[PDB]
Amino acid sequence: GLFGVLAKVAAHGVGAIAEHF
Repeated sequence: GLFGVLAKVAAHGVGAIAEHF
């Protein structure tokens, strides 16, 4: 069930987060 929802987060980068710093 969540096996497909968790992976989505693992495929995400650090674009907006980088701008936060």
